[PDB]
Amino acid sequence: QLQFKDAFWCRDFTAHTGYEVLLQRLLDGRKMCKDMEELLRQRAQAEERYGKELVQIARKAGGQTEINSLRASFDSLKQQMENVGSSHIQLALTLREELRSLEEFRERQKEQRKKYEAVMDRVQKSKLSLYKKAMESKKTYEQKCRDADDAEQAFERISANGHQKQVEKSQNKARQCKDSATEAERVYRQSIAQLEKVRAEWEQEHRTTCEAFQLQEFDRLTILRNALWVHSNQLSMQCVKDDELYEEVRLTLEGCSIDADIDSFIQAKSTGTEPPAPVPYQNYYD
Amino acid sequence: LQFKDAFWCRDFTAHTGYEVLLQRLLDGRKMCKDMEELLRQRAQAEERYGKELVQIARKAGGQTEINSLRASFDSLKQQMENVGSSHIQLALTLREELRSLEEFRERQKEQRKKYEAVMDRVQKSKLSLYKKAMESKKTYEQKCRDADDAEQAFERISANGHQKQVEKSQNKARQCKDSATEAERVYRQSIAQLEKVRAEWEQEHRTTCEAFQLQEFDRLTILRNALWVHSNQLSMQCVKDDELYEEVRLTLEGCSIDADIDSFIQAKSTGTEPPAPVPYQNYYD
Repeated sequence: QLQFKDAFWCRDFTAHTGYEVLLQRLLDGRKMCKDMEELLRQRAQAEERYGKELVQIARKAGGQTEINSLRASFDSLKQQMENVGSSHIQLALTLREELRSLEEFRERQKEQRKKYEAVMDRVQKSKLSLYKKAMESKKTYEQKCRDADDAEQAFERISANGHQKQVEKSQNKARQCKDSATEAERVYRQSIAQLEKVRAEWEQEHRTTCEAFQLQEFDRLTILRNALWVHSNQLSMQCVKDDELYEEVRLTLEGCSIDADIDSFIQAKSTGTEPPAPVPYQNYYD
Repeated sequence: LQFKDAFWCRDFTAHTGYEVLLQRLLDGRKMCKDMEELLRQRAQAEERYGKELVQIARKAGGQTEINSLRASFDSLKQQMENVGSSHIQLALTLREELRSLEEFRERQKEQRKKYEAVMDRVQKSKLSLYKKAMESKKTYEQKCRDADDAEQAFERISANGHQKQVEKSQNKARQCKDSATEAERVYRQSIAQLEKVRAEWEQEHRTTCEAFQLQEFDRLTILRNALWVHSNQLSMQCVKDDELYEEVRLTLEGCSIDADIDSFIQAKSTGTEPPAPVPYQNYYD
């Protein structure tokens, strides 16, 4: 039980603080989406540099002087290092795609937000404009009523024993002043009528904008929460990929027998199984 | 299946068996260096990677967010630094393994040089006395040929030659036979001196082979173990990071979209009633 429409009004007729607070929340939401975008961007750059560095270490690493099992195990470690480095380079492209998804979502909400801003700014400007005119008409109407009352009181004063020419002067003046009070009343009634029509338009627009702004925040909170859940899974998935790649190094080490490598080197590089015969004395005549 | 019984040479002057084994130790030393450089470069990569993760976490924003989504974002920032700090610790772990192999490699070089000096000394003496024995054989056989030419010259003229000439050639043949006998003793002694050194070389060669085989058994064991430990430490880093990333998902489970919307409304609400319309006010009422 909480809605933007029912909870962002203002008793002050000339105040639009409710709309301003909601519009500020959207601006704060836009900044939050940018901060999520920048974190993915920098993280992708960290993954790319890290992935490329792992690949370079694997390619340029040595081990050519080793043979048999230990050579295969070392070549297996180099091979899996390149696989991890390439996988982290692939992760950088994945994060940059998530960055592009939020990037176009942020601009899509800005386009729809600007449309509501133009409507509200127009109707609020007109509401305050006609309210100012109605108060100016109200002041004139109340001044004309005072003029009409004082003009009639002046006529009744001199109508008692005043001269006929003087009495007729105040009577025609009071009639002219009383008509001006009627005309000022019609203009004041018209100003109130014009203000009422715009006020009902503003209240309908404000309720419409509140429902729309709440939908924009519900969508933004949902997609940002989803972005964090997907980002955490993609990073956790990278740990599982790497652990499986490092498992291939351990699988190669399982077939690494120290005694087998020693026997393999002996059989391949053996020179002789018999020591040289001693040099004996040779008689020249026998 | 032993180094001693399988690295001899029928050629008396050949020590190829020892040279092949020493070449294998040099190839093993280079392999240990290559394992050292792989750990060094990997440690440098982990440190650079870890430090960058920390910097991204510290400098990341999100200050405009509130309630659950802010806490979830702060959880990712906090765990990113935890992962980055853990990778810096991994670099120090790999550098200690690098230092462990480095001191094993230098301890084997010191012991190898000691066996190299012993074998080089006895092999140099073995070839030296063999050369002297062959030089003595050449002189002994040359003195025998001189004795043969001295006896044939006497026997040629001993038939009908003059008494003075026959007695002259007889004394020459007697002196040539004496030189062959004296040269024979020098040749016999050279063979005797060479034989004692040869038996010493055979005992040294067998001892050095067992030592070189023990050095290879130690090197293969520590290098195979180093690969096994290195793979486990990298796999341990994947498990640590997954546990740190698990804290981000645990924070997201308590992230309710409706709760954050309600929290903003309760905190920033301005009014529940729209403003009353402006009515016509009669000056006389």
